Amino acid sequence: DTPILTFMNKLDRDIRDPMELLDEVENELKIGCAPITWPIGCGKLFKGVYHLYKDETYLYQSGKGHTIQEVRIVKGLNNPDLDAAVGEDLAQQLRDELELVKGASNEFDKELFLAGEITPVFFGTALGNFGV
RNA sequence: GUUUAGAACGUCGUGAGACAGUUCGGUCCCUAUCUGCCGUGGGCGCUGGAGAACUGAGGGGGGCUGCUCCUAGUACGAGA
Ligand SMILES: Nc1nc2c(ncn2[C@@H]2O[C@H](COP(=O)(O)OP(=O)(O)CP(=O)(O)O)[C@@H](O)[C@H]2O)c(=O)[nH]1
Ligand SMILES: [Mg+2]
Ligand SMILES: [Mg+2]
Ligand SMILES: [Mg+2]
Ligand SMILES: [Mg+2]
Ligand SMILES: [Mg+2]
Ligand SMILES: [Mg+2]
Ligand SMILES: [Mg+2]
Ligand SMILES: [Mg+2]
Ligand SMILES: [Mg+2]
Ligand SMILES: [Mg+2]
Ligand SMILES: [Mg+2]
Repeated sequence: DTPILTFMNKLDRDIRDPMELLDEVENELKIGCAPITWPIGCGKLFKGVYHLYKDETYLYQSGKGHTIQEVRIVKGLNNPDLDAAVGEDLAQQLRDELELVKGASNEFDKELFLAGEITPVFFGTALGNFGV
């Protein structure tokens, strides 16, 4: 019963719709999950990640995966600067995706983590040096 | 290179000589009349004469392409 905290690697290339991916994890291999970061669209249009507990959002520039890049933050969910920085292409999907996952999934508590019933995730991309 | 006159080899003929056999040497002229083409002028015309600036029927010129980087090690692919 060691603790475990997954990390959805290889987010640059077209992924399965992440929500069923989370459900497939927390039911096929019974561990139960609770995300910490949610990605703003995937593939050719993966733009940034939205932290859930820092309540901000980051941005990702491709082809920089050989040095630590500087973070650009658009802090605040409903801040219209985001909808002008990602676009209603994905923001309007982000809002209801969050409000569909927060209600229907679990939250994070360290003590339950240190027994193996809740594992937080962290989305990101290894070649993009982004989620690490 | 072939295709004259000199000379030697192999082969053929008694011989002069001969061989799409080989080998060394060996005189290549022309001031452009007409058509054609490239440039550049004189005459007359265009409806009184002269100095400039245009329009544009038409015609010609030009049109080649390699490596590198971003998108991206993405789509595709079990991987390479
Ligand atoms: N775009 C992208 N590709 C990735 C990323 N991480 C891994 N890959 C893919 O996987 C390759 C590297 O695989 P690697 O992480 O070394 O695998 P491994 O687990 O060591 C292989 P083994 O199971 O034998 O130990 C890359 O060349 C690429 O094709 C990532 O963050 N982004
Ligand atoms: Mg001759
Ligand atoms: Mg002779
Ligand atoms: Mg001589
Ligand atoms: Mg003469
Ligand atoms: Mg004639
Ligand atoms: Mg002539
Ligand atoms: Mg002429
Ligand atoms: Mg002239
Ligand atoms: Mg004239
Ligand atoms: Mg014309
Ligand atoms: Mg022409």
